[PDB]
This record gives sequence, C-alpha cells and structure tokens, in this order.
Amino acid sequence: GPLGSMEDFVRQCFNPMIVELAEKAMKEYGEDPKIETNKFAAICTHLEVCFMYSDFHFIDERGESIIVESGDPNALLKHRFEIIEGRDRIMAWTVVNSICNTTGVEKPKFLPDLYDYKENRFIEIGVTRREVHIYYLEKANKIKSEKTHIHIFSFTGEEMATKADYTLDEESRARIKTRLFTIRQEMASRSLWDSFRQSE
Ligand SMILES: O=C1N=C(c2ccccc2)CC=C1O
Ligand SMILES: O=C1N=C(c2ccccc2)CC=C1O
Ligand SMILES: O=C1N=C(c2ccccc2)CC=C1O
Ligand SMILES: [Mn+2]
Ligand SMILES: [Mn+2]
Ligand SMILES: [Mn+2]
Repeated sequence: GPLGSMEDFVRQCFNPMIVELAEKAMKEYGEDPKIETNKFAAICTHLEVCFMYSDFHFIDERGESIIVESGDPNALLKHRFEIIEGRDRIMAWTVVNSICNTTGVEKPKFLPDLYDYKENRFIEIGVTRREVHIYYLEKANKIKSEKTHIHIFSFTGEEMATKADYTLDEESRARIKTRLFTIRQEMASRSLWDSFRQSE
C-alpha cells in the first residue's frame, strides 16, 4: 500500500494531550518531532503506556489497592501511582523530592516514570521494538538505582520486570499489550512499521 507519514499517524492515533506532552519533551532535549518522527512515535507510545499503567488503579478507604474502571471513582480514593514522566524537569524533580520526603523512599539519580504508593517504589517503564531482555539490561545498566523497579513491554506482547515482579494484574497489562499491538498493526497498514522497528 501507499507509504504514509509517521507525523500523520501520530497526530491521528494518539490523544492530543499525549502528542503535546511528547512535542514539548522532544523540544526540551533539542530534537525536532518533524525530523525525528520515529522517535516522536516512540515517545508518544512510551507516554501512553505510562498513563495506561496508572489508569484505574486506586488506593481505597482501607488502604488496599483496587481497580475502578468506571468514569466516576469514589471521592475518598487516592490514585495508586504518581506519574512523573511527561512533566518538565523542574516539576518532575519537585514531585520526586516530595514523594521522597513523604514516604522515606530514597531519591533516584535519574527521573523515573512512575511512583507506586502500594509497592512503595519508583518505576522505570520501557517500551521496545527489540527483544525485551536486551532492552531490560540496557536500562538497568543506565540507571543502576537498584531501588527503582523496571518494567519492559515489547510490541509483540513480551514483558520483563525486575525480580519477575510484574506489579499489575494480567488484565491491566493485557490492555497495554493490546494497545501496542494496535499501534503496530496500524503502522504496518501505513507501511511505517519496518522503518519504526529498525530505527530503535
Ligand atoms: O521525555 C523524555 N524525552 C527524552 C528524549 C527526547 C529526545 C531524544 C532522546 C531522549 C529523554 C528523557 C525524557 O524524560
Ligand atoms: O518529560 C519531559 N517533559 C518536559 C516538558 C513538559 C512540558 C513542557 C515543557 C517541557 C521536559 C522534559 C521532560 O523529560
Ligand atoms: O524510557 C523512556 N524512553 C524515552 C524515549 C523513548 C524513545 C525515544 C526517545 C526517548 C523517554 C523517556 C523514558 O522514560
Ligand atoms: Mn521526560
Ligand atoms: Mn522517563
Ligand atoms: Mn521510561
């Protein structure tokens, strides 16, 4: 079929909030979304996975973690996850320092992606077009925080997480994997996938 543009794909398949946050992030690190378009799609994808990872997860009135998929969560509920990725560096570290001073959890060297109030730990989210073990080792070598939990997703449904601790229920992670599958399929229908996979 005809080759589409990755730009068109990203604008059409991702929520504008996500697209906007991704553009601001790329701009901040001096990369242009209109040139680094595969990177642009990868950044939107990673952001979306971070949001989906926290979606619907709350801490209840008793302090137990629960899932609430209705539009209206009970007002006494607390979000289970703090989202760190997608915030400018100043606000991101402000949130990190807050969490650290509040919970007692040690401060990370690099900005992680999430904080889990149930498991009491920061999380680094990875999304890869390559083999998950390879990508896992690269991120572990980068951060080496060793308190920061790592959770890798691939576009073909594989996962790898620190100590074989996957944090979320199968259903939550299946939502994420299904989304990645749809992204891959749609890219392929626009003949964007081969270039996107190999560009990582
Ligand atoms: O949102 C981010 N984007 C990054 C980026 C952007 C363009 C090229 C390489 C890394 C790095 C770290 C982030 O938190
Ligand atoms: O995720 C980031 N978002 C940034 C951002 C977000 C909104 C407005 C300006 C910069 C800056 C750096 C990041 O790593
Ligand atoms: O895991 C991350 N990967 C990023 C990324 C992904 C693809 C291309 C450029 C940056 C940005 C921020 C992260 O936490
Ligand atoms: Mn960022
Ligand atoms: Mn991040
Ligand atoms: Mn990440």
